[PDB]
Amino acid sequence: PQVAEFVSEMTRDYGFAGEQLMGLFRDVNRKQSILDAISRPAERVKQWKEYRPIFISDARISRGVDFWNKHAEDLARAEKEYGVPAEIIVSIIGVETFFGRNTGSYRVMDALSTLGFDYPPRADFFRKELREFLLLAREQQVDPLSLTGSYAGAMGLPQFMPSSFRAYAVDFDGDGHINIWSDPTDAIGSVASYFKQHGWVTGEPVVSVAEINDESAESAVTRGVDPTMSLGELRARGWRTLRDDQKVTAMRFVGDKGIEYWVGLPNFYVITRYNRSAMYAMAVYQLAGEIARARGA
Ligand SMILES: [Ca+2]
Repeated sequence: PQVAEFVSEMTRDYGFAGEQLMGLFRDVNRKQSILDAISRPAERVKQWKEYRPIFISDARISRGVDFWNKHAEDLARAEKEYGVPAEIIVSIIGVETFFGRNTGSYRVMDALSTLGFDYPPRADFFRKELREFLLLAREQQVDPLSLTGSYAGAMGLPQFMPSSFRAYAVDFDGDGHINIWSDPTDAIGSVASYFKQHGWVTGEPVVSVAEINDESAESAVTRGVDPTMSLGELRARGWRTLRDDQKVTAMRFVGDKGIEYWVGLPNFYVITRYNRSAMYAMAVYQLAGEIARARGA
């Protein structure tokens, strides 16, 4: 019914053959397990002390260094062309999929159709991503049922949503295909492109350890990841850490040895564009640091 509607829209607006599409959707399955996963209540709070070691592990650093050893030239080329550190690219791929170990259990078509048609709270968002998916599959001339992703439709080594693939992904080995699923070279350039296009500033720092004077300084801790003040204003609130005329966020983490205070600079905010969590972005940054250290970068 609404499927027929979506199909009419793809036919009228996007130039798709109605019959070809209906044949496609006959093969698509509704997955109850996806509706359950997206439905889940909030998980128990993890302190930084619990969250960090999920990502900063012997195995994850080892596999990251291995990934870099294997893709060293591609990584140097992406750093040069996009002005984003190699270690940040490697870290994103390590955090998202463990360098291609865990790239999602579903056909993208099943996930996006299940959510687009059968999950009211976010049906519009996923219906849009379904349309973007159909467009990218046509552009790349690949069978739409051949591509995998997470239960929420995120695809390949870097877990790009379909809309991000179309906006930001690149053919980084010049073969005329964009394959972020099994071509690490395209994945590497695609992550670098995403970061440059979300405002990464080449050569600027990302975070700084801080200490505070007084309990009153805790009032400046940022709610969420959007900055509300300059670093100079944050220093006036009693934080000690950099240029003062930049917008920063202020973090208070419960770490392995006690409370840690951190200042997030604009490049930190760029990382949170990938996933809007201060802990996520700190794990990406700290994992990048450890991998770069092991590489001698
Ligand atoms: Ca390619």
